[PDB]
Amino acid sequence: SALPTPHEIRNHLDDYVIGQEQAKKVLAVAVYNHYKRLRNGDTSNGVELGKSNILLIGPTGSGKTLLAETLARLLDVPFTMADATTLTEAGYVGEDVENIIQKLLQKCDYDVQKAQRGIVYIDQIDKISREGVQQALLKLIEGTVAAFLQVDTSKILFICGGAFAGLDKVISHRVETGSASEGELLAQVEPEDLIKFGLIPEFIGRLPVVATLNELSEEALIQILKEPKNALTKQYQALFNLEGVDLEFRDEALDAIAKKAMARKTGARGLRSIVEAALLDTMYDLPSMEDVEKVVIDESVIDGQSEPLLIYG
Amino acid sequence: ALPTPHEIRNHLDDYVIGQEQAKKVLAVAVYNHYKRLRNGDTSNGVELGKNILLIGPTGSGKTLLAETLARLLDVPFTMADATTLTGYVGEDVENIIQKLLQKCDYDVQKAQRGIVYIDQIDKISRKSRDVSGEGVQQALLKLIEGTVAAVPEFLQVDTSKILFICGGAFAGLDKVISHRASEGELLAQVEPEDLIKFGLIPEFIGRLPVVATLNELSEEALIQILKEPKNALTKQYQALFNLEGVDLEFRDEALDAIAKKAMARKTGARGLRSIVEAALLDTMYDLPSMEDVEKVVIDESVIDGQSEPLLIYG
Amino acid sequence: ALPTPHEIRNHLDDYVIGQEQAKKVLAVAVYNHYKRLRNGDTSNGVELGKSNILLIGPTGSGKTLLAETLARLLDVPFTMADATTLTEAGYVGEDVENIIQKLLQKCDYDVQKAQRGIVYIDQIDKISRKSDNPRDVSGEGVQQALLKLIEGTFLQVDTSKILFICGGAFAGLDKVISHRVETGSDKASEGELLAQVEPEDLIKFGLIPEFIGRLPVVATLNELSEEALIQILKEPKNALTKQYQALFNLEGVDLEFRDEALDAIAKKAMARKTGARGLRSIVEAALLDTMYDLPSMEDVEKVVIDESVIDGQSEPLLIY
Amino acid sequence: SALPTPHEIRNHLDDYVIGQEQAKKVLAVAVYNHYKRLRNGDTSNGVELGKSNILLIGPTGSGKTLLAETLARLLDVPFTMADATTLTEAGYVGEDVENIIQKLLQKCDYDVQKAQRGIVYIDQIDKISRVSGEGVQQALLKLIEGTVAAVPQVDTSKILFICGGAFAGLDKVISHRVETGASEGELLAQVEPEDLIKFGLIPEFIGRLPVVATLNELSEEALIQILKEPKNALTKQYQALFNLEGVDLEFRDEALDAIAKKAMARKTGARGLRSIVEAALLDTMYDLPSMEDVEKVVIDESVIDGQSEPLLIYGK
Amino acid sequence: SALPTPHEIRNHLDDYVIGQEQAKKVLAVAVYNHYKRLRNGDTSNGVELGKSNILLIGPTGSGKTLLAETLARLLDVPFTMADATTLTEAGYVGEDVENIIQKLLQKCDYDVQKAQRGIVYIDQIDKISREGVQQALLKLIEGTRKHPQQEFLQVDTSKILFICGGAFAGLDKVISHRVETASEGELLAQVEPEDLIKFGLIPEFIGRLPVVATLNELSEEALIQILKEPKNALTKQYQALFNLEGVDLEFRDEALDAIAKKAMARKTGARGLRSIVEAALLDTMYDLPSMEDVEKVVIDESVIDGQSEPLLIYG
Amino acid sequence: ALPTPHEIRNHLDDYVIGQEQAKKVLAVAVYNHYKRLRNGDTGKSNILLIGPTGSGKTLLAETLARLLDVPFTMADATTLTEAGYVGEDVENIIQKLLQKCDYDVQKAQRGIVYIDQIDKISRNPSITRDVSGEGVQQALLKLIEGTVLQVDTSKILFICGGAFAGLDKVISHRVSEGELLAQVEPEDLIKFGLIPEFIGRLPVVATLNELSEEALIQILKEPKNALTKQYQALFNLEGVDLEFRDEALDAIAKKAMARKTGARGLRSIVEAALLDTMYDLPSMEDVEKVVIDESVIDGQSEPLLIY
Ligand SMILES: Nc1ncnc2c1ncn2[C@@H]1O[C@H](COP(=O)(O)OP(=O)(O)O)[C@@H](O)[C@H]1O
Ligand SMILES: Nc1ncnc2c1ncn2[C@@H]1O[C@H](COP(=O)(O)OP(=O)(O)O)[C@@H](O)[C@H]1O
Ligand SMILES: Nc1ncnc2c1ncn2[C@@H]1O[C@H](COP(=O)(O)OP(=O)(O)O)[C@@H](O)[C@H]1O
Ligand SMILES: Nc1ncnc2c1ncn2[C@@H]1O[C@H](COP(=O)(O)OP(=O)(O)O)[C@@H](O)[C@H]1O
Ligand SMILES: [Mg+2]
Ligand SMILES: [Mg+2]
Repeated sequence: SALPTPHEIRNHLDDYVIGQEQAKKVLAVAVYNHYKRLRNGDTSNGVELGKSNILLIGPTGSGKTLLAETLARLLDVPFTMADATTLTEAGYVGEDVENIIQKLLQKCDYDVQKAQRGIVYIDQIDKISREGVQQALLKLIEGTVAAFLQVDTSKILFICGGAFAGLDKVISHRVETGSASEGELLAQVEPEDLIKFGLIPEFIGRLPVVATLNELSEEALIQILKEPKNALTKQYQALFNLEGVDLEFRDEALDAIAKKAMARKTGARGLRSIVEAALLDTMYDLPSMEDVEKVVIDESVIDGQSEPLLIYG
Repeated sequence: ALPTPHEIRNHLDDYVIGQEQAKKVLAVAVYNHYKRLRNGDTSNGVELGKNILLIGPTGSGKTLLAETLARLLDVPFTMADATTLTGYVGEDVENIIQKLLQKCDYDVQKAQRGIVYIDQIDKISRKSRDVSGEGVQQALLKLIEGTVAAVPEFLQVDTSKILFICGGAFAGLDKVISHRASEGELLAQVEPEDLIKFGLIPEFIGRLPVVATLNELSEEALIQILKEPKNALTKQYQALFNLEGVDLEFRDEALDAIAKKAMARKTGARGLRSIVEAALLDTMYDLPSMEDVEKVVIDESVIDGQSEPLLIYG
Repeated sequence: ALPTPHEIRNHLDDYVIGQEQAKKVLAVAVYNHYKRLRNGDTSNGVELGKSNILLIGPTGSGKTLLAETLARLLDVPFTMADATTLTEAGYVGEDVENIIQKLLQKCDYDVQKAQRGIVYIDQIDKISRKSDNPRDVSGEGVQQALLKLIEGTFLQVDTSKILFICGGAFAGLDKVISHRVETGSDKASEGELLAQVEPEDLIKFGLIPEFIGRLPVVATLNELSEEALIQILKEPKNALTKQYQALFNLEGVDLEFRDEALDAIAKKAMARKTGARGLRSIVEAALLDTMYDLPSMEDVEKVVIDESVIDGQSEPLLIY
Repeated sequence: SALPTPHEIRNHLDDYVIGQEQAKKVLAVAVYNHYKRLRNGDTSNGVELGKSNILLIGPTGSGKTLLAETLARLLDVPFTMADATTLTEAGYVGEDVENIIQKLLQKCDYDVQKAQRGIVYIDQIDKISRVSGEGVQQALLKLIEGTVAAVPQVDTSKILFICGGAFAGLDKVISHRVETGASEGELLAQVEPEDLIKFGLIPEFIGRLPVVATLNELSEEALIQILKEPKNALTKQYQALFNLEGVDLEFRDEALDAIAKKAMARKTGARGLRSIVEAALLDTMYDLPSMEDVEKVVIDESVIDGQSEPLLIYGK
Repeated sequence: SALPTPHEIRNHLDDYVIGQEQAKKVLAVAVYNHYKRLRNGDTSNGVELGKSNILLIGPTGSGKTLLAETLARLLDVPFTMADATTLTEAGYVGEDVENIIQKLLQKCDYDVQKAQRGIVYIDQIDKISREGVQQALLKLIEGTRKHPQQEFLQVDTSKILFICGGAFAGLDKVISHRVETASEGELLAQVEPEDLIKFGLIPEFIGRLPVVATLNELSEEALIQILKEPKNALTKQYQALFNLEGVDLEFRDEALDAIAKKAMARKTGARGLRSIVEAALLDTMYDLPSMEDVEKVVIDESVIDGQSEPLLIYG
Repeated sequence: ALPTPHEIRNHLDDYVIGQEQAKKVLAVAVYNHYKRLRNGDTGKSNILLIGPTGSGKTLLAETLARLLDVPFTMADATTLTEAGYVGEDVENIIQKLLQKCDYDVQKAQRGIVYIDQIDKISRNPSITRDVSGEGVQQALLKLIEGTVLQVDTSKILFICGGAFAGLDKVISHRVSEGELLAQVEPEDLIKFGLIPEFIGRLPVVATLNELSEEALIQILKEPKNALTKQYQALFNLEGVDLEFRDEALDAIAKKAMARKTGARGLRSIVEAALLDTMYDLPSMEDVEKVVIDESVIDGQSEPLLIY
């Protein structure tokens, strides 16, 4: 079938992820090129090998994991996740690194041809760096056939996410020449700066594409609460719907939740825990009573002193 | 069936004392689960992430809670241990499913409605053998989502519909939370990032959105820990006394007396031994010198320590 | 024929002064341990306690002596190790087994008698990884590495059978127990507190749960009282005073220790918290000058008074 | 004469690597002699014969790694890479180093003999040198020596070892020892084992690396040629990518020159060429599949300034 | 013969070592008692006597090793030295322990009895603490017709006297931490086994070293004294050397002082004395044998400055 | 009679160029040593040679023995490492000294012994079969210290040579390279890895800063793993015979001295002279190649080709 254009890929990412427009443009092109190459074959002349990788650099709860998973759905392609930190410091993990492929081949259902089209996301790669574990990924990225893995890994798409908390410093040290501000600094990121961070030149060489994500602002989280197709509010509204009740979040309440999430520095992943808690009591005794609609205000969220308003019929 | 969360918690009250906030959470999580299973996540134009993570000391009631939930809902229940993790390691995880079918009488549907309790998940992740356990957690994570083939008609069961509860003491988690007696308040502030820092993979945590914490030891739990386990203290001591040709007998009141004292010291299961040892120390010392048929431990011997174990001479 | 705990404690009374509670505990622990071994634990499948012991007491309280004496009384091979040497190494894990080879040496290279052996590890509190007295990664590695020994695994010997006794002073442990046992606003005495000791107290101290779980039997030693030390200076067959008198004897001189001097020595020892181990260094210093110019003089006897010891200012009385 | 001659080997290197003629000549002879020895036999003559290990000294992105990989490909020999810094610090210590032999066996299909022929490239050697780390040099040196047990074995003596390093401080010690009078390429050639001992490498380790090859820093024209000439050249790759769209991508010579200049300012070398090109064509590659034009022309004013977008031409 | 009294022992040490009067008193007693024990026997009058090995604690170049050597010399007893650092970090340390015993037998002529009366000095004991060698040292301290060594092990280490020296740089702080609620020496006098425990020495090891002595840092007046007064003083040695040439070598007091000063700047202690003197006399010793002088005079200008050559007097 | 320090240095000047300072020290050290033996005692003037490889250390030792007409023998610390699987490899060098001496006990005691690569013995062991150099210091020290058919080593003069590559650093830290070595003190050698007991036996310390041509030349041809022999083997696999003219060996040494590189700097010089040749050699077929000094010194002309 036809393959979506980078323009289209980016648009569908806008539906699941708020902001981060620059990173999505990058992913859209990197991904499009990847599959566009795979279809034409390894390469035109046998030279490129048809292997491309992406490196996501952004704060925790910025959307890295979401972006990777979302790309997979849009392209109807097997997706698996792994964590670099669980992997780091183990020898057996080099052997369980193949467990990533034994984890992907489970989700692609041993099709192999589907597995090669698949996408793999490695999280917390910055943590492994202070490198032997990195080699494991390099070997992972590469697969050869002389004519447990039937398909070479070179065809599968690798996306590697990390927070790189110290990287922002090493960037500033190199660009310390004249004659917040985190977003501007990430853009200036170069492979050499990742080397100083502790990533081996070998590993970076195979991660040519570099996308940077900004730290979610207040309004960013608010939009994340409502806009995305599977936004928290939507999810809970559906849950309350099964009870025949209508759940409504006042704008001031959503704002109230975002603020709390920023204070925790948890990012977007800490949004659920906050909402779950605000609606805990209600969801508990709701099945016992019959009301028409429930309204959540900022007072019930931030203070947690006030219970949500109940409207009957 | 499908009792309201209010009804569920009240049923938990009869089995476990205290831990009202945890009960409330389990009630909702379970209710939503089965109410959401019937309807299904599909349709309505929305998808739901949807699993519970029990965090409490040893002998707090976690396991008790899991089993009870299943009994109240007339749903097949199966327990598993993270520290057993029993080359491929793939059958280990599949067994859990198979066992669930055996208990379920081989009904594909009832097995989907089943509940599965995983213990020692905290042990798989260590802060500050290890690899076999963490690899199984990745294999375990792979069995919460997606169907699992029947063991080689082959009408297998989708693993997603099954509810998964994971219990763990998480001794080191207490510290990481405070860095990010009266520990309960710290537990409430627990967040998915604290789990990450503890050693839990992000993908796993994301699969366990619901988190329940316990702030008090469970009396019955300890009582059962004293006699039920194969390595139970009571059995260990009855064995020692048996080499002397003596018959050691614990009165139920004595066992309860032991638990209540352990709870007052917040020592937990580990603090049970020091209490039993102290109760039999004098006896064990002058036992090999005298000749009696059996010896009986009563609550008056434990709590007050005033009375010594009753001797029966023959 | 195994000795009843009554008998084991009685013979410990001959070599060790005080610590009656700890001796009762060791007596039971030991008896049960070998009682289990000799009956081959349990045929088929039954449960049996490891019976490993954790000695907790101040320096020079008798921990080492108790361990050594236990072995002698049971005519069983005995070997000592120090947890400090162990810490910090992967190579020391391979050194940990060295403990076993040494046990085999004293054991005549007999595998079964080695299984009967007793192993005492000193300064276990030192390896504990904690903020107090602040390498951590390495010390823990030993706890875990030595932990494997405790359970039991080209000698071919299995350490399960061998009895483990781990001693430590646990200087900080006293505070952590008080912080827990306290009520409202204290505790009578350290000895009274060490009794209230729980595994969770050892946990906060720095010991890992899996390790403590392998040390079920916990014995606690009291700080030897003035009168104990004093007895240790006189009563034992190789008592310090007896050794120095013998020395002064081959000089033709008679050495006399006044009771006030012996008590003066005990007090010094208690202020230094060194226990009995600190006794000799104290006596030595008090007789140093005397022994130096002794072979040059020609007197009948020398009398040690309190004033010579405590003040260290006056010289011993010389009688001609 | 079934084995490739040094002449033959260098020529093959010229296709993958641009410039560094002097280093290529040394590698060619070092390698040829190494295998020439293996085929006849090790120390067959009464006279003691020492295996020749290579030590590549050159700035980052000079071609060190590439040269090592290319050598193995020409000889149809198993090649594995390791990193001095990755192995510098490990709980397992030198035991790990053996695992690299395991890696050589993986590529090798676990053929003992083929692993012998294998080539091993160690990167960032300059890093371990200051110091218990320098002990790892000993563990790494013992490999060069040989007799390490394999997983079954593998004679590390027969295996060829190439050690690459930037040696940023080396330039100074060379000019210091000689007292000297730029001239970087001239100073590197003057390098001696004693300059490396002063750098921090143990004498026993440098003694096992008899062959020393130095690389000049890339010329302005070197980069330009690297962009165009090599079979795996960037321009060729992007042109191919743009061709899948049916579009013809063309780089103005002024543009290639513009790219090289940027790369030199970064000091990144050839490695930083792709990041520069990627950024220039990023926007165009994003919205290209949405529009239909015959060709795109990349000029220097679109690269350097990044101000103007590429020229779009509609073919008819 | 008769055993030398501690009084005698100390006086003999006074001739080879300057100062450290306190340490010498200690060593004198420890040594006397030790050999007085061997002659009488391990057991005396129904009571077992305690072996009194010695631990020397002093700065580098203070006289620890010399003290050890000198003791052996005045007792006419076999002496061997060993270094704790060579042993550590290896499994073959235990074998090297036997190597030390072998060394003692060599100088001893392989006379087992003479070897058991010998003395062994272990240097840099402080370096071994942050310990398995402490276990090996402990065991060694405790005691346990053929041209070859045959029964080399017929000798047990029980009888041998072990002296352990160390600078213990960190020990000075550990002692201060317990006192709080030359000048360094006053801190070292208060040293207790407990302090050595904290330093890294295992309790079982310190219990085998019941005798502890301390040395003071060497003052400038001390170095000057060392240059002239000992029996084997540097000045005396060179004077004897110049004496073979029929020349009289004279050191002016200001010169001896100049040497000391220079020695203190290098902080080598008495060790760096010889190298300073040899350099000052090198040129002179080189061209001496080819000229006829009555005597040669070394002034401070010749030593410290090195600018002027020694004064040459003709006869 | 006995040669004056003046006479001894003069005889050393004819064998080794430069190193005037070390030659003085050795002269006095040796003179005093034998002057103390003569006329009887009434005792260690042992020497420690610190200099780069190819500096003349070994040559100076030999030369001192010949002018004194005294038995001489060399030993290698590296070889003495193992000290033999059984026994002392050390006692072997006293036997060698006696053989050269015809087994005359006295002449042996007058003898001179040179131990090379002492800096190598100083110290993860990783259960290595090879003996620890730290222990070798002891085995070597047992030798220096007199024993007790029977020979006492106290009377024999010991000279220990070494490069001490790391020593230059240690001395700069304690506070160019030539002037630094002059400031060497026993403390530096202890920090290097030499035990205080060993250093105490080596009171005299001499330093060499420049290389000697004769030594370099010898190192190029004599050793069994000599550069010339290695390259000849290489060219031999090609069926070609490689011949180094003596004038070319001398030309190589000069180059190495001018660059103060030392022995390890020789290979880089030879490699550059033969690079082109080895590069296009496998393409042509000739009987032999001849390297002359004009190939080396000027690099002007290419080596001679015989077909
Ligand atoms: N920009 C965004 N728009 C919509 N949802 C988001 C966004 N960022 C994060 N989320 C939501 O929050 C959760 C955590 O985000 P995540 O992808 O883990 O960020 P990171 O990868 O940086 O940790 C996701 O499950 C996702 O649904
Ligand atoms: N209770 C005791 N009875 C007899 N002797 C003792 C006692 N406590 C200590 N000692 C003496 O002190 C020495 C060391 O005691 P030790 O067992 O090491 O105490 P700890 O183990 O607490 O350090 C012994 O050799 C012994 O003679
Ligand atoms: N001399 C060269 N000629 C052609 N391409 C080069 C050259 N040097 C580097 N490159 C390119 O740059 C990238 C990295 O080069 P690399 O071999 O890693 O140099 P180094 O080893 O010094 O880092 C490669 O992908 C390669 O295509
Ligand atoms: N107090 C002293 N009196 C005389 N000579 C000394 C004294 N201290 C050191 N020396 C001299 O210095 C040299 C080294 O002393 P040594 O005892 O080895 O140092 P350390 O105290 O570190 O063991 C010896 O050769 C000795 O002659
Ligand atoms: Mg140079
Ligand atoms: Mg001296």
